[PDB]
Amino acid sequence: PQVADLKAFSKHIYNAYLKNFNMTKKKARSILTAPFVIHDIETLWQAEKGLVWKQLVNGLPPYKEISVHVFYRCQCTTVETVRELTEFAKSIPSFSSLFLNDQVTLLKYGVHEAIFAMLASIVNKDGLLVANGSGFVTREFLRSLRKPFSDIIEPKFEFAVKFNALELDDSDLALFIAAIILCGDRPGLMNVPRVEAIQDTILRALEFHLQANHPDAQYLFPKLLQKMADLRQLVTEHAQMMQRIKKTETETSLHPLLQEIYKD
Ligand SMILES: Cc1cc(SCc2sc(-c3ccc(C(F)(F)F)cc3)nc2C)ccc1OCC(=O)O
Ligand SMILES: CCCCCCCO[C@@H]1O[C@H](CO)[C@@H](O)[C@H](O)[C@H]1O
Ligand SMILES: CCCCCCCO[C@@H]1O[C@H](CO)[C@@H](O)[C@H](O)[C@H]1O
Repeated sequence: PQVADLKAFSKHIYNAYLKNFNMTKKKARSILTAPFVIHDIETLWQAEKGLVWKQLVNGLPPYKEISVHVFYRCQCTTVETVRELTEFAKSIPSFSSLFLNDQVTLLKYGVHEAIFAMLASIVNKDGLLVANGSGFVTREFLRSLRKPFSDIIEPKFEFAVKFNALELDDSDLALFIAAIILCGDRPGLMNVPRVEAIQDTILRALEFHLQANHPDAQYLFPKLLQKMADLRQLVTEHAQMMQRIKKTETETSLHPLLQEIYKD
């Protein structure tokens, strides 16, 4: 029953993944191998005028400085990805079967881990794609921002480069992300056994998918479990840096949805 049942299960989640995420790793890698390079104030200014963003510039807070503007651009991209992760989750029948409060709990504590995991898809050692792959913001430019804003993004690059060395494709990622969302460990969950059961099914689907898709990649599955653990620490460290900013930079605002996610 299992292997055939789980291949169908995997196929469905892969389809949900393709349906709800505009930028695939496949699409991203092709571009990363002709986007407009953002590497300083002038080119970002030109990008804001030239490129097509999902969130219009006039919708963002009034311009103060480059570091804070980038910080707001990060929030915009995050909120957009959270929107897609929500529809991705809702496109998974077992997820949508959960009570709505549990759905919210899983998304609340899950999306940032998933975002940092998916972030690698549009990242190389030199920078990351923005504006639907129309732009490419350099890693050095992001390093050049003033404290505390420069230190937030660099750890995500470090994780991504190691993560991309595993060479997962979109079919692997769909299951990997699904396993991050449907996680029985989240605080305040109502029906833990049910979520743990779904999570187990996804992980069994993944281990079989990896054997079929990556037959010669030894220890690939336990390595990915470790990355799931690593992502929890990355998010923990991220939340601390975000907290530092709210305290020290009282002038800067936080998007209301993100306020709710960080409410604790
Ligand atoms: C401050 C912060 C940094 C990250 S790191 C990963 C990144 S970096 C980036 C980016 C986009 C656009 C630009 C450009 F285009 F403005 F340069 C630069 C950077 N979007 C993402 C997703 C994630 C989340 C963050 O805050 C929101 C939150 O915690 O919910
Ligand atoms: C099934 C629809 C009706 C659900 C009604 C119960 C809602 O409970 C609330 O769920 C939230 C997590 O989503 C928690 O943050 C709140 O603390 C909790 O009180
Ligand atoms: C839209 C999907 C992602 C939403 C993530 C934001 C979750 O916020 C939480 O919503 C719960 C019910 O409103 C509240 O009980 C919690 O206190 C709050 O922290």
